Amino acid sequence: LSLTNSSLMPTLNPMIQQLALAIAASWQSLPLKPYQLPEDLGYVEGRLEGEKLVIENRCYQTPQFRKMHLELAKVGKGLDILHCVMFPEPLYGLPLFGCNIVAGPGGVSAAIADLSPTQSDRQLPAAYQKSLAELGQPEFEQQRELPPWGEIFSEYCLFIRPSNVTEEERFVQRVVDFLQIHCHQSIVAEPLSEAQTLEHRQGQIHYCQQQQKNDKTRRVLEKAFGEAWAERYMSQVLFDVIQ
Ligand SMILES: C=CC1=C(C)/C(=C/c2[nH]c(/C=C3N=C(/C=C4\NC(=O)C(C)=C4C=C)C(C)=C\3CCC(=O)O)c(CCC(=O)O)c2C)NC1=O
Repeated sequence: LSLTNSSLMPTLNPMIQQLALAIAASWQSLPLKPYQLPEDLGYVEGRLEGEKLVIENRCYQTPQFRKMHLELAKVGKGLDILHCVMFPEPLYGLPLFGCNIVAGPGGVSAAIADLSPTQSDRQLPAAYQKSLAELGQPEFEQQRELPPWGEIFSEYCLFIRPSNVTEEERFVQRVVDFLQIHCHQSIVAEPLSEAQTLEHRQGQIHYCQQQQKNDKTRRVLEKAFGEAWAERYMSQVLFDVIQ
């Protein structure tokens, strides 16, 4: 988890480096246990007719978080990617923390982060709404509109092309704030009823089914590994549907 053993870290975009470190720092003192990904995946690389894709995976769990997945990736020399989801244990009804940063030699092209709902009413729990509203509306110059499958994201979702260093840092600090709120709520969360647990499970299943519609992610995987490998990776590794 220190990321000192990461082969990719030294070479990734600096915003991706700071976010990876912030996430790792948020997790470091938790009652972590390993989470074995399919085939006990760690590092993986592939190439077909174009550029190589290299991926590093770290994954944990705690009693509140079913699966805590931090992934770093690079395609050839251009394209750097950070992907992170904290999948909640439905028993506790926490939202889904998620982040995706994509960067090229021209800087960060996409920075996305959210705490996504799992309630059937599509709202975050009241304590989250309150804490998030207190952060205030962050100003970013270059907002990006979510695709239709993006209905899963909350009203606090960030999706921008950072314009400059000030904005990169403002985005990273907002992610730190989201992680601080989320880790705090995890300690105050009580186990829920069977009907509420079920309702939260359904929201997490929906979230994964929608995230699988991301053709931008799927194309990157397909270009290095092929269609069948990409379908397995998106459905079993990135956005597994619980059951
Ligand atoms: C191997 C992993 C992995 C890869 C290969 C990947 C690729 C990837 N995701 C993208 C966008 C995107 N990614 C997301 C969102 C997310 N994606 C997530 O994995 C999570 C957790 C969220 C949100 C919290 C969204 C909303 C877009 C834009 C999709 C579109 O523009 O149609 C893009 C286009 C970036 C851009 O337009 O500037 C690429 C190349 N993302 C990854 O995670």
